Amino acid sequence: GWCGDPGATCGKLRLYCCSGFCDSYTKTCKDKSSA
Repeated sequence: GWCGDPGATCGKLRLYCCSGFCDSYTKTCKDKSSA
């Protein structure tokens, strides 16, 4: 079970985000901030 690291393209490519947040503004995997 592999995970996608920050800086990878999310959307049309395989692998999911470790935190569960994919940015559609640049089509990449990003980390979410807690308030």
